[PDB]
Amino acid sequence: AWKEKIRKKLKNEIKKKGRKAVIAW
Repeated sequence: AWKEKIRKKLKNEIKKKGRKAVIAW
């Protein structure tokens, strides 16, 4: 999916890391 459209980290960390664009900034 996408971390479930985003949410498999749990939150997906909220999204990744938050998109990891929130880490990938």
